[PDB]
Amino acid sequence: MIWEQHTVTLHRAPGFGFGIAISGGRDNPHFQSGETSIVISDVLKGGPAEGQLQENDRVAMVNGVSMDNVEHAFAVQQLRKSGKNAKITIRRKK
Repeated sequence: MIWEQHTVTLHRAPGFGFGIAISGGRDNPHFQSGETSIVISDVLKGGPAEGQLQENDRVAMVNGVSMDNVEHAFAVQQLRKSGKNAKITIRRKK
């Protein structure tokens, strides 16, 4: 089995944010298995991330900051604090 890794720079659209929601984290595992990966849980239809990220995608980094085994509030924190641009590294189970 194989994962696929690439980076995207999401361009903020005021009123819409970066157009993604995330679940997962040290304290809020998305997975039955107990895996703590921060997970792309939704992409706003036609939003800043449409056609670039997908649901159940896994987040490794946000703005050069590793999302390895972090608390959920910490990942959100990194998105919120971005500028006009949020660089996001992902891993896809495809």
